[PDB]
Amino acid sequence: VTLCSPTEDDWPGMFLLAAASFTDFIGPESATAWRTLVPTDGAVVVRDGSEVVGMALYMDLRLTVPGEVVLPTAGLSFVAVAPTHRRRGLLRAMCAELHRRIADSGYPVAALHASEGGIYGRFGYGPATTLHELTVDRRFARFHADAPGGGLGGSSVRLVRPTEHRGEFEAIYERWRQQVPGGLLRPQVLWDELLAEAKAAPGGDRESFALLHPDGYALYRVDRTDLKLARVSELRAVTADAHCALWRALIGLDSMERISIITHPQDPLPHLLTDTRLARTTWRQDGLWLRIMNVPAALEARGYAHEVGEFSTVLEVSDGGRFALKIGDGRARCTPTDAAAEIEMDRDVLGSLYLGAHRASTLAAANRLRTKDSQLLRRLDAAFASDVPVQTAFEF
Amino acid sequence: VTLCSPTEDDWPGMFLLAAASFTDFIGPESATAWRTLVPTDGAVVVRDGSEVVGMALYMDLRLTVPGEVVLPTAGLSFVAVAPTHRRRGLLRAMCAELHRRIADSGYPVAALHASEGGIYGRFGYGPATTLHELTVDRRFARFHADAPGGGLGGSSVRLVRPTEHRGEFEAIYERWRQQVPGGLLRPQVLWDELLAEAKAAPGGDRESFALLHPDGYALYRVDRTDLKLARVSELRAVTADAHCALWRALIGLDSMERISIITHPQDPLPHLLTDTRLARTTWRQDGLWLRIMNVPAALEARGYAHEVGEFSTVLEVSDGGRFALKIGDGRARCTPTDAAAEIEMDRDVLGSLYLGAHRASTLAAANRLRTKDSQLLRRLDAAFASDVPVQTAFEF
Amino acid sequence: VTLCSPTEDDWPGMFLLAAASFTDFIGPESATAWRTLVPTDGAVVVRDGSEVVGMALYMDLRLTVPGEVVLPTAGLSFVAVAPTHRRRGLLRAMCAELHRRIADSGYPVAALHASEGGIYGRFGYGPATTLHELTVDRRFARFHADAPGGGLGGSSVRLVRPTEHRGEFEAIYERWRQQVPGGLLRPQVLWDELLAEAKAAPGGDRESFALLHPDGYALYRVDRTDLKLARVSELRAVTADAHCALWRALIGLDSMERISIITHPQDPLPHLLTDTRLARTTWRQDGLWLRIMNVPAALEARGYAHEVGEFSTVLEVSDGGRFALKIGDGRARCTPTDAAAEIEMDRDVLGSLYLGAHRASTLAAANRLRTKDSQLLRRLDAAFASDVPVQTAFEF
Amino acid sequence: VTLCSPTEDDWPGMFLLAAASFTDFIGPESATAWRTLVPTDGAVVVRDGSEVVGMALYMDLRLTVPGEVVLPTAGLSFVAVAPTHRRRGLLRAMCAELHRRIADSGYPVAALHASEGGIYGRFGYGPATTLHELTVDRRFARFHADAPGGGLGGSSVRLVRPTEHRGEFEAIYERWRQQVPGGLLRPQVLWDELLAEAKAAPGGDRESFALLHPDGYALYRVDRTDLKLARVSELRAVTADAHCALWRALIGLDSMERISIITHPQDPLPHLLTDTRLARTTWRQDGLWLRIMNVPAALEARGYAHEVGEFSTVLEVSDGGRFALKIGDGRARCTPTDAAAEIEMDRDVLGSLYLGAHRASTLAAANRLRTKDSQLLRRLDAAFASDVPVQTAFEF
Ligand SMILES: CC(C)(COP(=O)(O)OP(=O)(O)OC[C@H]1O[C@@H](n2cnc3c(N)ncnc32)[C@H](O)[C@@H]1OP(=O)(O)O)[C@@H](O)C(=O)NCCC(=O)NCCS
Ligand SMILES: CC(C)(COP(=O)(O)OP(=O)(O)OC[C@H]1O[C@@H](n2cnc3c(N)ncnc32)[C@H](O)[C@@H]1OP(=O)(O)O)[C@@H](O)C(=O)NCCC(=O)NCCS
Ligand SMILES: CC(C)(COP(=O)(O)OP(=O)(O)OC[C@H]1O[C@@H](n2cnc3c(N)ncnc32)[C@H](O)[C@@H]1OP(=O)(O)O)[C@@H](O)C(=O)NCCC(=O)NCCS
Ligand SMILES: CC(C)(COP(=O)(O)OP(=O)(O)OC[C@H]1O[C@@H](n2cnc3c(N)ncnc32)[C@H](O)[C@@H]1OP(=O)(O)O)[C@@H](O)C(=O)NCCC(=O)NCCS
Ligand SMILES: Cc1ccc(C(=O)C[n+]2ccn3cccc3c2-c2ccc(F)cc2)cc1
Ligand SMILES: Cc1ccc(C(=O)C[n+]2ccn3cccc3c2-c2ccc(F)cc2)cc1
Ligand SMILES: Cc1ccc(C(=O)C[n+]2ccn3cccc3c2-c2ccc(F)cc2)cc1
Ligand SMILES: Cc1ccc(C(=O)C[n+]2ccn3cccc3c2-c2ccc(F)cc2)cc1
Ligand SMILES: [Cl-]
Ligand SMILES: [Cl-]
Ligand SMILES: [Cl-]
Ligand SMILES: [Cl-]
Repeated sequence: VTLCSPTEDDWPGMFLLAAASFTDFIGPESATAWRTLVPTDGAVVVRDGSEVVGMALYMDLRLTVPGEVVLPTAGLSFVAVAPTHRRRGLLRAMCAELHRRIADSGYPVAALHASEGGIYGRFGYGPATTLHELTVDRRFARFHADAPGGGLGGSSVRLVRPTEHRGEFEAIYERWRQQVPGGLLRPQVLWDELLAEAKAAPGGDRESFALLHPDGYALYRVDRTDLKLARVSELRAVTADAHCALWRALIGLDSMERISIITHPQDPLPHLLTDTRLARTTWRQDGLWLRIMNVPAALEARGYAHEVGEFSTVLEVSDGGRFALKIGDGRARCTPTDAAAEIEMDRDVLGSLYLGAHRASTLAAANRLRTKDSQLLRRLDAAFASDVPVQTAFEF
Repeated sequence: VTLCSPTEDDWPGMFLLAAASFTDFIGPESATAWRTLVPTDGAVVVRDGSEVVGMALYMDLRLTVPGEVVLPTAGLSFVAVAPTHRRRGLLRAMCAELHRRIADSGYPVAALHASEGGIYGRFGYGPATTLHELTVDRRFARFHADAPGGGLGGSSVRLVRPTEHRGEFEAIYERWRQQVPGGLLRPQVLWDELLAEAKAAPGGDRESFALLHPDGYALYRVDRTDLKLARVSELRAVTADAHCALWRALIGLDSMERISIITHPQDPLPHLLTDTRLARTTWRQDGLWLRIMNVPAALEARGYAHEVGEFSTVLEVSDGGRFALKIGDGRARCTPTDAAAEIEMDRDVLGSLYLGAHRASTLAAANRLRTKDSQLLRRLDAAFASDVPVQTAFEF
Repeated sequence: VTLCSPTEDDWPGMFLLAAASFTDFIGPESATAWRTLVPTDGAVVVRDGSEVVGMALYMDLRLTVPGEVVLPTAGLSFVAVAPTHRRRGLLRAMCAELHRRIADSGYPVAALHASEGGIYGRFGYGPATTLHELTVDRRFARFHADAPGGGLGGSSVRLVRPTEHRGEFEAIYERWRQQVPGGLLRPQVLWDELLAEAKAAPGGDRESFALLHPDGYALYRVDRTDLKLARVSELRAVTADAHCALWRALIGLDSMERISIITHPQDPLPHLLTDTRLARTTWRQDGLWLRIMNVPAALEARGYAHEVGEFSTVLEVSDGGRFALKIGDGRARCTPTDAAAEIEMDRDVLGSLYLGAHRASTLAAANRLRTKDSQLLRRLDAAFASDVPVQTAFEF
Repeated sequence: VTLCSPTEDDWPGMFLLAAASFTDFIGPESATAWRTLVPTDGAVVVRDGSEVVGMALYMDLRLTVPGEVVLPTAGLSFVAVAPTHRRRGLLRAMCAELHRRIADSGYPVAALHASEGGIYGRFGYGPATTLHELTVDRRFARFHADAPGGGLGGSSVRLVRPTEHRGEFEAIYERWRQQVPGGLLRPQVLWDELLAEAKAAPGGDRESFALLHPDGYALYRVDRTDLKLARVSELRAVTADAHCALWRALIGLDSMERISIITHPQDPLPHLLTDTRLARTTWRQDGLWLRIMNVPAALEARGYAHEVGEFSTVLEVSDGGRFALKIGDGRARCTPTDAAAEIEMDRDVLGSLYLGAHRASTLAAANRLRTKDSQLLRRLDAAFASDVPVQTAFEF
């Protein structure tokens, strides 16, 4: 049982492992496309000797954090241990090697999407975005008098074929991702992949359509088994007008009973309607998970809320150093110190705070971060909060 | 069709209407208990002439708002229009008369629980607390190393019969309600009612048990049809230790597969476990709705976040006046003015902001509050936020 | 945390624990009836100091084993640990004390019904009877030409009220239990309890009826929610004629679509019909679990199959001694020895073999009993098998 | 309405009938492969005159029976009567002609799989193997300390593509089928067919994977609609080590909640786990049905249990002769006699006894075999039992 970077000859074994480990497996053609995001030395495999019985890798991503700052980010993915080699320390060994390479390469953060919520905390990852499914019974849906885009004229939204307006989607998404915490750059190959999924498949998913506004788009399709359900796979809007107009069009799908979307907890949709309850929350789950690789680089790179007044504290991360943390004027300074700690937390907890999705007060109530000063808790809550609500870009 | 305060002779007709209008109807014995909370002139009825075809009333309540301030509150309830007299203006007439009496009596706010989410906005009520159902599959539940109350000794929690520890529940609840926004005083008659429901009913609900800690309690029962589901009807905890200890005991119910509770969005339970996902959000809905009766009294009575620096603005409520609003040092001053408005919103929107459950930014994104200054939005968001998370006390 | 025999004052605390631990809890009236089967010193409780946080007990039973031999048997029941005191060693301590008392009192075996199948193996109990649910769609059911009781005359079976024929049921059951491995003596109090359950309950179970034959009876009722399903709670027959006649009557319930029964794997019912498939096995589970307390007394008391020729071996029970085992003429001799073992197994495995429900070959294939001689396996299989098929009497 | 052997021109009509009669119909390409197992004169068709309105055939198979003896066996299949020609005596005529040809060709037994359980008894077929579906919730599955293949080193099992290891599967299966009662030789064309089904189908079944051990294999795939269910289509193991190791690998499929398999009643899997209940029996049904064509050849060819001592009896088969049956030293002699019968049974009953899956005692209790000597029943039970448990090879 050796651990090393795969050669070209290892990839068929890796795809075999992948097909057996991941039900949503993408097939070799698209796997080869995603592979273009894996840097040299971004992958590890474990061979039995010999066949491949373990693999893991990371992709080079760009993540937006509060203050519209974009960070290089290592996106862990394609992680798998053969069913024949469980409980043998392979995951711990693969993760440790990848984390070493990630740290040494200069990434301040790593990130992933969790197949199960209980595997990742122990490797320093905390859930940092929250996914909310809303299902709207559109038969009862009426817009509020206050809602935009219901004056007296033409509509700004068009129903179009996705593949014919790639450039407009790209441009809209690029603007979105640069101003929203959780935003990710979507490279060319992933647009290739996205638009390929837009076509109908024999005995599979149905054709996808798009609603296009100058400042937003929605991609959707009818559910394959429930023909009265439309699933919005992606809705991206830069203005409130674009967001309302797109939802006016979606609610105008008179063949459907229900419209569903995976969105975020601060989606304004429910307040667009006269009956807020019509937008039922049918599902709630963690989205992006974050491991802060370098505490001072990550804390200093992020912008903070201007409303809170300047304050200073000392933060210990359990096996990640102790720092003097000074926050004021929306910026932070984070320097080494051996002074007594005022706040302690494990490294994963810091990831959960980092994009503003969880409150320090709430984590304190679970004793996941310790302090003997509630004024400091209030200050951290306020400082780490995000003006623009945190969202989840796309799964990887 | 006349409108007036009911006499003693009207109550049987009112109970008839109630039995036909409300499936969860409580029967005459308990209705007579709840009636002790209705002040003189707190009820209206509409007679056909003659029988009672419409009714509405309010109860005298005490509501805790941020800053641990307790306000007299008119709790609307028992509202019903006969199926034979729909679409005849009865509700609008009954609500207008009750609101007049409520305003003239000196209540700064009114409140209610909504049978449907689309009836109430037009009468000035906005949803102000959010209910979250969590369902935990307790077979996989493991507590985090960091979680309190897992040292090495005895347990502080006891399993007891509710009716034998009334005084300890009362005292714990009283402490809870005074420090939590959304807290309501629970008078003696409602404790009588609560403990009566704790007994098993033939072909109805099962016996209720309690878990009692010096600083908290949980009341629960096995679901009547799903015998592997325990439903926590009420969990009230004053310290984080009490909250964790109670959940350790609940997860020790080894006969059950699932534990469910109606709680709030900031419940720390998910962070107590090693796998946060095990606490599934199975339901989400509006709780308490608020109508601000007197804007300056309500805005001045509430405490505000100290973290935000002093600022001044002008707020127009659509048919509720225009005010110079100055907020600093956690307090607000709110005085009449005819200066140009910087923020406009309908009255229900203000209720939704009032206990800190919804962000002004989010309501702005739906154009439910208008302003041309995003710095002001950030300031309102921060000022109106609640240090202690907002919760829902009990249904009325 | 002390461990001792309960006093009269402890029983209310015990019933409180029971009501919270067991959903099928029987109420204090019937609990007091079952208590008459608990000998002096047959119960233990664990107090916190003080309230009762753990309990366990055994009942004095009489179990029939192959060869129609009746053994004194300690039937463990009413075992519970408070949810507040889990993972504290209470069960292990209560079980050890009860087992000591059981052994010292002279019981050769103990027995129980398992709330969960994974708790009991480690205390020396193995599953020894198998429960099979059959559901017959009686609309298609036709009896084979060969089946008894379809000649040309009157019927021998009568439809009767259970409470009016107690004596005939008692006598039939007594004959049954003495000739069937797994049979248990049913004392007077348990007949009192059984016939009380036969009456309808408001918002509960429906009235029970009986089909009575001189050599058998069936007790049944319509399912409370599925009104096309009749549930046979108990069918006891001494002759094949009685068994067939009772099933002819059950299939004549023309209001029902389905008849279901919890029976055993060798129930001949499927072979009574022209279409064997109509008797669907809808459920399968372990019934009685056995812990052999005294290996030589238990092995010597049981009868063995005459068909296998005399043989001798050496059996080690993992922490239960090593014995020279000689079997011939349907009897066994089992004496101490230090000669090398030919067969090893844990104590629970021996319980699983003891009533003939599991084959030694099958347990060997799972390596739950070790030997390096397959001829010996064949010999054990044959010797331990039961002429009369093993059945499960009643739950306790 | 004539009955005769089909010509080449009849086969399209036969495939038309097949497509309309069998939902699981295999298509013409694979039907032509299975056709290579049909001997000359192994098929009959009924023409209306003219189109084909009835068909039936048999295939040349090799069946293993207790004592590891392999018998030529006529496997009935592809039997169908047009919906337009029901209740016209076609089946009875086709079966009688095929049975004549089968008998005259020298087959001692015929066999089939039943589309419905009530059609076949009257033509002399009795169910002779039992299929058991086990569904394991693998999230709770833990192996017993006693279970093999959990030492401290590498794994002997590999995850592989089925099509790349055909030869190893063939060799393992060949060993299996020769030592297990119910085993069938699988010719080349059926391996061609099996491996073709291993590939994914568009809007059909998913890709199949294999777990390969030197002495066993498992073939499995994720269920097409329930993506948390893995279905083991075939598991074949020659040693207990191979069987345990394969199940260790299957339970290591961490993406799945449940693993299911169609197996036999003596599968040791449940005893491999600490909680035997985790292996739920979700389905139970008859497998292979047998018609004994020649009673003395079949009874003399089979091996019998050595443990029972020599005995002699007289057996009448209802329309199949009367024989002096002498059994001793694991062999039987079966000769003609006119002496009085001690045991009578229909021919189908004998098929049900023949592979040891049903006990003579059980069939006697249903009066499906008559005798006035219970000692003889015990002797038959013991003699006809199979050392190696009876299994079902593959459907045909
Ligand atoms: C990798 C895998 C299938 C199991 O791997 P493994 O080689 O058996 O794990 P290792 O022995 O290397 O060590 C993993 C540690 O986490 C624990 N662990 C691993 N998988 C687990 C699971 N599914 N549930 C709970 N705990 C788990 C182990 O107990 C071990 O810690 P411990 O020895 O201190 O108890 C499993 O963890 C899995 O489901 N995938 C993990 C996914 C992941 O981490 N990242 C990918 C998301 S893109
Ligand atoms: C009261 C009731 C059953 C219907 O009453 P009604 O006498 O028909 O209503 P009125 O004619 O007095 O006027 C009510 C106004 O709200 C609207 N409205 C009333 N009930 C409605 C409902 N269930 N859904 C949508 N709109 C409704 C009416 O259209 C009317 O406004 P409009 O005439 O401008 O359109 C109904 O509103 C109901 O479900 N209960 C209301 C509950 C409530 O408001 N408070 C109690 C919670 S404790
Ligand atoms: C008794 C009870 C609720 C838990 O008791 P407890 O006091 O936490 O158990 P203890 O700490 O005394 O020790 C029990 C041992 O079995 C294990 N165990 C106990 N309950 C278990 C369960 N529900 N599942 C799996 N393992 C369990 C423990 O891990 C411990 O062994 P370990 O420390 O070596 O791992 C639980 O076992 C239960 O469900 N009832 C047991 C029923 C029984 O044994 N007999 C009654 C049938 S009538
Ligand atoms: C063949 C078929 C569809 C009906 O055939 P048919 O020509 O109507 O039957 P016949 O008239 O030739 O005679 C069949 C006898 O069995 C009975 N029978 C036939 N199909 C039956 C069914 N589905 N259910 C119950 N009884 C049936 C008939 O009543 C008749 O006996 P009877 O006249 O003494 O009552 C039907 O039996 C069927 O489902 N397939 C039979 C499958 C089979 O036997 N072997 C193939 C398994 S690979
Ligand atoms: C080399 C390579 C790298 C990644 C991939 C991908 O296909 C990643 N990817 C993308 C989008 N997705 C949506 C749902 C699931 C995914 C997967 C994925 C796959 C495996 C994981 F562990 C986590 C995520 C394929 C090949
Ligand atoms: C005079 C009088 C006043 C109120 C009542 C009550 O029973 C109020 N109450 C209390 C608790 N609840 C829980 C669920 C539903 C309730 C009801 C209730 C009843 C009617 C409503 F329109 C709204 C709420 C009964 C009588
Ligand atoms: C003192 C006393 C002793 C036993 C009991 C009984 O009621 C036992 N009993 C009987 C029949 N049953 C059918 C289903 C469940 C039962 C229970 C039972 C109760 C608890 C157990 F742990 C196991 C079984 C009640 C009181
Ligand atoms: C000439 C010819 C002979 C047989 C066949 C086959 O396809 C047999 N066969 C094989 C496997 N199977 C699994 C499920 C159902 C089957 C069928 C089958 C088909 C018809 C039956 F009456 C019984 C079985 C096809 C053509
Ligand atoms: Cl970005
Ligand atoms: Cl209050
Ligand atoms: Cl007995
Ligand atoms: Cl064979």
